[PDB]
Amino acid sequence: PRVDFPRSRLRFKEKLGEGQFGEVHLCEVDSPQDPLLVAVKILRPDATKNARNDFLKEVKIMSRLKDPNIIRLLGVCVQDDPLCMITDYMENGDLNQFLSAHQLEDKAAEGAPGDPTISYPMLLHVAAQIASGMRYLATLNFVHRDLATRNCLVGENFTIKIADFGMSRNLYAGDYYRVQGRAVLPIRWMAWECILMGKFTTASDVWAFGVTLWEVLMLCRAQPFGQLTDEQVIENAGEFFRDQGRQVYLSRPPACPQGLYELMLRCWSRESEQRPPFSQLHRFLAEDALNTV
Ligand SMILES: COc1ccc2c(n1)C1(CCN(C(=O)c3ccc4[nH]ncc4c3)CC1)C(=O)N2CC(=O)N1CCC[C@H]1C(F)(F)F
Ligand SMILES: [Cl-]
Repeated sequence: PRVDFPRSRLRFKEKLGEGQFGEVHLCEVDSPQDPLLVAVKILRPDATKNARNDFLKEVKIMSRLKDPNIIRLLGVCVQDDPLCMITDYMENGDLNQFLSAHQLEDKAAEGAPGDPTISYPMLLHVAAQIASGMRYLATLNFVHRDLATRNCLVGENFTIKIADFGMSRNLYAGDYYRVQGRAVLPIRWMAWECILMGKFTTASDVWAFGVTLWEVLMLCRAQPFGQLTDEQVIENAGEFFRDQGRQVYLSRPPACPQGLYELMLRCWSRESEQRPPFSQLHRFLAEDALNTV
C-alpha cells in the first residue's frame, strides 16, 4: 500500500478545471524534498457519496498507468480527507488550444524562439508521442474511448500526455452528440462500429487516433466533418456499414503528404482487423515520415 503524499505541503494557487466528480487546482509544493508546480484533483464542493465512489475508482485506474506519454499519479492522499490525486503540471494546457495558436512554418527553422510557428517535423513529433501513449495503453488492453486533441496536455518542450477530461468542458460541447440534454458521444471521432454496434476496442481507438492525427495536421483549425451536422455524421456511419462506396472521409490536410494520408485512411478501414496497430503508426510517424519521397 503506497504511502500518502503529505497534504500539508500543497499550496493551492489557481483552478485549472472542473470535471464530473473532481476539480483540478494548480498547487505549489512547499520545498520539494521527496518552485515546484503540480496539478491536484480533489472532490468538487458539491460531492456526494456517488462522487467519492467515482473518485476512489479513478485512483485505482490511474494506479495502472506508468508511461511518459500518459498522465501519471505523482502521489495520492486517500487514507483520510480531503482526497487528492497529484500529477505533473503541464504548462501549455490542452493540445487543441495550443496548436490552434500556432501557424505552420514556411521554411524549416526560419523563426525566432517564442514565435507562434511550428514545423511539420514537430507535428509528426506530437503525433508520434500520442501514438506511443496509445501503444502503451493497448498493451494493458485499456480502451480510451475519447481520444482527441482536446484530451491531450502539453508540457515543456512540446512533450505530450494523454488524459481524459470527460465530456464536461463547455469549451468542447460541440464535439459531443447529446442525448437528454447531456453530452454522451464524440461521434466525429468514433468508428462506425462504435456508433452502430456500441463496440469500443483498441481498433476503434485506432480510428480515433486517425481523426486526432488529422486534427494535428490541420493545426486544430477545424472540427472533423465540421460543415456536416451530427445527424449526417451518424448517417455516414451507416454508409460504412452498408459498404457501397457512399461513405465519406476526412479530407487530406494541406500540411499532410499523400503517404501519411494513406496511412490515415487505413485507420478508417471498414474492417477493424485491417486498421494499423499503434506500433506501426508510431514507427511511421517517428521514422518513415522523415524519408524524402
Ligand atoms: C490530478 O489527478 C488526475 C487524475 C486523473 C485525471 C486527471 N488528473 C485529469 C488531468 C487533466 N485534467 C485537468 O483538468 C488539467 C487541466 C490542465 C492542466 N495542466 N496541467 C495539468 C492539468 C490538468 C482533468 C483531470 C484527467 O484527465 N484525468 C483522467 C485520466 O487521465 N484518465 C482517466 C482514465 C485513465 C486516464 C486516461 F487518460 F488514460 F484515460
Ligand atoms: Cl466537412
